[PDB]
Amino acid sequence: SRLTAEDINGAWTIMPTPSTPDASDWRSTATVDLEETARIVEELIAAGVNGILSMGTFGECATLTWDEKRDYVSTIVETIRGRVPYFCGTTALNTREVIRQTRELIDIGANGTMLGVPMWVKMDLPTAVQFYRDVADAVPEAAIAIYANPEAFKFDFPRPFWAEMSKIPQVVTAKYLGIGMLDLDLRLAPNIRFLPHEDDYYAAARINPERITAFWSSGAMCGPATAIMLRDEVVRAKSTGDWAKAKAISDDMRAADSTLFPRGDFSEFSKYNIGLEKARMDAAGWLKAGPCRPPYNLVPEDYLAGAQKSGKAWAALHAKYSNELK
Amino acid sequence: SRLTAEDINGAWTIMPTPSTPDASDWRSTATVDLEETARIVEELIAAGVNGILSMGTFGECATLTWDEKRDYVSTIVETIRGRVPYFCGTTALNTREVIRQTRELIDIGANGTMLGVPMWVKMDLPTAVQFYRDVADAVPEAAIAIYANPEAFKFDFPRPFWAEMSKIPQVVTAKYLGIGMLDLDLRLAPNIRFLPHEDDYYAAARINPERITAFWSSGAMCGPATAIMLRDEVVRAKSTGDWAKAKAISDDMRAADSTLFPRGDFSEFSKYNIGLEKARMDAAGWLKAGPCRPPYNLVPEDYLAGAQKSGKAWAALHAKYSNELK
Amino acid sequence: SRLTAEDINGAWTIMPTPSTPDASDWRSTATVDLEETARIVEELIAAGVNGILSMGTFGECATLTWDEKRDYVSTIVETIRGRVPYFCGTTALNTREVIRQTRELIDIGANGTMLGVPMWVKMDLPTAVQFYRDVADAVPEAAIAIYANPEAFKFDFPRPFWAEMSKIPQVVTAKYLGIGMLDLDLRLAPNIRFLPHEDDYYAAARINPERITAFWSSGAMCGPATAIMLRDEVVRAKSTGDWAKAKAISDDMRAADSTLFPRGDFSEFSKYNIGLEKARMDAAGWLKAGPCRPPYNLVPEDYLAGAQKSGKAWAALHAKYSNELK
Amino acid sequence: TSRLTAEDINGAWTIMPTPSTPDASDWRSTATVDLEETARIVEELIAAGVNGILSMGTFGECATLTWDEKRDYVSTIVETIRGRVPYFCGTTALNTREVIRQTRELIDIGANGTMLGVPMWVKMDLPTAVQFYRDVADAVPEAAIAIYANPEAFKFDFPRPFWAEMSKIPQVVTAKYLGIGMLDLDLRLAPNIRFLPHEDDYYAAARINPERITAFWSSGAMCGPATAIMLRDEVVRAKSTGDWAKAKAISDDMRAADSTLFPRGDFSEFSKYNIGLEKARMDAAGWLKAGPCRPPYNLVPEDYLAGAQKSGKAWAALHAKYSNELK
Ligand SMILES: *[C@@H](C[C@@H](O)c1ccccc1O)C(=O)O
Ligand SMILES: *[C@@H](C[C@@H](O)c1ccccc1O)C(=O)O
Ligand SMILES: *[C@@H](C[C@@H](O)c1ccccc1O)C(=O)O
Ligand SMILES: *[C@@H](C[C@@H](O)c1ccccc1O)C(=O)O
Ligand SMILES: O=Cc1ccccc1O
Ligand SMILES: O=Cc1ccccc1O
Ligand SMILES: O=Cc1ccccc1O
Ligand SMILES: O=Cc1ccccc1O
Repeated sequence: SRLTAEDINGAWTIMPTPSTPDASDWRSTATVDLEETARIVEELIAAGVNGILSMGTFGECATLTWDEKRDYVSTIVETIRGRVPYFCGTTALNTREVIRQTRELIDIGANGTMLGVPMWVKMDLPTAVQFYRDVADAVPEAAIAIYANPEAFKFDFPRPFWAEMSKIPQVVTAKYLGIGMLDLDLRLAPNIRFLPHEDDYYAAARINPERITAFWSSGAMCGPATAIMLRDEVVRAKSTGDWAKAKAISDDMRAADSTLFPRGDFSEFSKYNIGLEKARMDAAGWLKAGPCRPPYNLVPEDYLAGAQKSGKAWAALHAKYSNELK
Repeated sequence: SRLTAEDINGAWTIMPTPSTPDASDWRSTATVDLEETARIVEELIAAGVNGILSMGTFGECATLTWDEKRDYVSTIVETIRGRVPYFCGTTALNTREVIRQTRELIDIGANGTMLGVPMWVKMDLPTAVQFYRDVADAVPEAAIAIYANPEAFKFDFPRPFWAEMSKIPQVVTAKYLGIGMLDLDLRLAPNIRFLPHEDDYYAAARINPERITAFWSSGAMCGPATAIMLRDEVVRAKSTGDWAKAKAISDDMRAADSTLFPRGDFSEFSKYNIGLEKARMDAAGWLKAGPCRPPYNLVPEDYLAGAQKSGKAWAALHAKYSNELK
Repeated sequence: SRLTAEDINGAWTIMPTPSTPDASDWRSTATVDLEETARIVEELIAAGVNGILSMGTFGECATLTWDEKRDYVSTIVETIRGRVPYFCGTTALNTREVIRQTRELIDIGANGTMLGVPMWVKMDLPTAVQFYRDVADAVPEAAIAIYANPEAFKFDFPRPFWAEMSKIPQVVTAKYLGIGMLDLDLRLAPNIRFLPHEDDYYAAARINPERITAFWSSGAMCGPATAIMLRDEVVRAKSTGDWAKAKAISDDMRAADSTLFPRGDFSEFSKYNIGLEKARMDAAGWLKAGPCRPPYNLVPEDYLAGAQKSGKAWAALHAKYSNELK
Repeated sequence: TSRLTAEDINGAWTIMPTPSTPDASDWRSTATVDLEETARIVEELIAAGVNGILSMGTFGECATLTWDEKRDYVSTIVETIRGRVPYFCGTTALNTREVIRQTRELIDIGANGTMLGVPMWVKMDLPTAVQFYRDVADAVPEAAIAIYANPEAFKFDFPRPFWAEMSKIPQVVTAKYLGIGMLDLDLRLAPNIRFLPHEDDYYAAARINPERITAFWSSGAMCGPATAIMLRDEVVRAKSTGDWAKAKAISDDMRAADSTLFPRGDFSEFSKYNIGLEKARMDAAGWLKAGPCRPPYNLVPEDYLAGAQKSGKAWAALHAKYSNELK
């Protein structure tokens, strides 16, 4: 009954935490738009998404209050009613707090936690390994998705880390970034379903068609048809050997993303991860992500425009692929 | 009335948060040794310290539970009974949590908060400036000490930031690191008492003897007589023009610190800031800092040994200077 | 007539610059073992290598004198006698010096230059683009291989740079590092043959089997049979669709490389790239790389041991795959 | 002339550019050094009372000059100075043998020393860097050495233990030093070296250690040297009287003049455009003609150039003000 790596296939969409209009103000106390939360979930299920992730960086795990988090997760779990797997996010400044939060949110009904590492003090390899072992020991029923983001969490999630995570049965998946070492990490970590970012799924699926069956998406929050079409066409390509349509969709996605990162730079992107993702979603018009909670509520205008252009581009793909789905 | 920069003078000692023997275990609750806490406070006051700071990096602001912090601050306040100023620490992942914590700990009776910036997402200049404005607006009774540590908080606390902080009345001081730009920062920020690290106090006090009248010390947790002697001798040097004795103390301090940083690297020290400072204090034998709360409870044995040697060296200074004091 | 991208296929092996016994001494003036140079070239040709690169970082382009370089290239050119393509390396501190060297080495009979960028001052995108345009304009008959090493050259060779290089006809190939963005770079640069590192060839050829027909090898300097076997088996996998044997070879290569990098870290490897590669080659016993020219003649002993072990592992692969080719 | 000592290095040490002809950005050009402007600059600096001349670091285009250009430039400087003030050439190169070759030649022409960074294609570690400088000093025992301690250019960060090692090499008499955060300690570790802070840090550094910190390096002097001369003179008087206010005010003026030089206030971004920004500043100040940048470093974003030009104008304004205070 605890999720397994084998159960993780297809399109895994990361949803934001919708905010109320006053959410940028430090005086506000209940800034989660719970009805927009429910609406997003039902829409994602209806689109055919395989699983839902949440409460990473752009999902504002860092900036929600604890009451906000419990209300958000409660609404998601009530809406899903067990139809698709759901991961909350419980990254925090220390092990004991992560355990506390993970227990409560799993109890409310999440299947797992998408989890980075404590980042006030930069972790080394043995520290990070111990940290995930501790969480899995404390909350054995929780599945774990490693949130392998070095910009946010400082630690760089190196090859030997993956070898160690593959020994922890609760660690079933990873929100993975660049795929330069995917070939080796798959070999080191046979028990983990590695999720590339949607734009890299095409390449990664070609490297290892047996293992690479799933990906994570934030572009889906601008309209999920694109990600659904990618998933479907890659399944087809694996069967027929004809990768041309999968390549065409993947190239479209890359172009849609081409203006997102300020000056092409993930490090500059990472300073504005929240505002840029939420602005992109706002601009696409598929969902209302809303204002960013403090302190990350200021984004330079030219960067915002890049994100908004990207949101329009993904909306255009959603309309194109909605028709191709029929 | 709220502490002013003018009132910040002399030796400001940063105390750890003493641990019980089980504190490394994620299963433990109530890991603060509150009696050792009280005993340290009384010893610091008896030594003649001007002010007490706490709950920075090595003070485990990151890894204490909220109940632990409340108990710790309560014990400190009851012990001090208003005789020296006291800063708690309330750095957290977002502005609302910082505000919440700061209000409570000030209400218990701390005079101010030693505060870095939220660090899951790296802050830019306008974000950092607005964050400190927000806290000051929200808790106008709290004095603020800027905890200007780029390794921990990613933000690098640049020149223009200091100019902005000088416009916020609550910002009375800074826990400052390298003094390469202290001359300019002093000009940009006339209203802030900049605290160099104890080892840099000699140089900084010669640069600007009118403004640089105070320093921060962790070495005092290995025996405060060194820091007290430095303070007293600098006051004398500023009056006589004879800096020989102040220089010799300051040079002893740098030597005592020479084995602390792994391979002389601040970045490598920063990965083990908690464990190395605590291990040094344990080794010096002036107080019992105790085990590190999870996750930061693993330190390479070579690095520990440098820390221990530094601890013994500072204990030797304390012995030497205790005799010169009386 | 100048090489084209279409003409670049199979195993492209990077040769060191063999040194005399006294080569680590600044007093020495003629440190290239020209007979070992000739021997290595004929052995690489006999093994069936497709082309030869030289005079990158471990090839000691930085530390050879000009007379040494000319003598080295003269010996290579006269040994090859037009049988396989050959690239010299002409990276230098400024455009004029690069041009002067490129003209003379091409005149002697190299087909092209493996070229990084001037690195005293870190280059930006338009500066780097102009640099390569200037070299191609000055020496129109030289093929260029982009040496895309950010550690050495500071510049990071971003996506827009590849789009620009594809417009320069002389730019036919790239010595490329991590393949995270290879899918996109191939799309942005249709006219370049991108050479992944031998360990990444498997994944890269699976990503794009039409475009990725070639790779670069330094492991071949420990015995080229492994690289020739990889090449041949990838050709067969592309035709049959059965990748298992190519995968086995590739996995073997990565295991042989697993001790090369100090602490698994490319940046720490990059500080000792010369001494580590040359020590690895010396240990494998296929060729005599010899001492490193000053200043890069000092390598920590444990790092050396890692490289020697890698050399032994690669030698063992060469003996294994020698038999499978016979 | 016996080799320079640290004790002989005092006052304002000005770093000169390598003046360029109008066609100097074109890779096709040879002889891009304006040798008459070179001579003129030297005589103007001597007339202003500078204590020593440095050259051929980063903005001095050590990386982008040809060898023939360097020889002509150094020959012109040496015949112009005619022994009146000490002079350092620059011989940083990609390897030890090339450094040695260039250093022997330029010393032989008549420079007193070399301002020397480390080979930077491969990032050096501590023992590698120490042996490099030992090798140069062994090879060219009559050259004084100025350590050019620039981590951005040279990758190596010139750590504390390195300075303890350099202090054992008699040839190493000075350092072009950057931020002063560890100056107090470096002085203690390296008793035999005259550390030169940047002109803007001289005030602070001289107050930290007035016995040891008697000299600084200046690129601002290339915009009009009166400011550097006045700073020098006023710090000498401050050390004697204990009244630092006038020295403080000049220093504060200098920092203000520098406030727009670094793109976004960032040393690392300035470092990408070190040549073009320094040379543009000097061109804007109008005291000398630095001229175009040799390839490849001939492209600078417009916004950044503008900050450099504003800085040049501000330093020209300081020169005019302090020229009047000098009488
Ligand atoms: C995960 C998503 C970010 O880490 C990220 C990474 C790469 C491209 C775009 C985005 O948003 C998260 O924010 O939880
Ligand atoms: C402050 C002290 C550290 O940030 C620090 C910095 C430099 C040397 C030693 C120490 O501990 C804190 O941990 O609160
Ligand atoms: C090219 C090869 C190096 O840049 C390098 C990169 C990665 C792994 C191993 C090696 O040698 C050269 O040194 O010319
Ligand atoms: C030395 C001067 C540069 O490295 C530098 C550093 C800081 C401010 C300004 C300048 O020019 C040189 O370029 O030779
Ligand atoms: O570098 C950032 C990044 C983000 C998502 C996927 C691949 C990447 O390289
Ligand atoms: O570089 C680290 C550092 C830490 C505390 C004080 C001064 C310093 O330079
Ligand atoms: O990024 C460094 C690197 C080095 C060798 C091979 C592949 C790589 O990604
Ligand atoms: O960090 C850059 C820098 C440049 C010149 C002088 C002092 C400095 O800190």
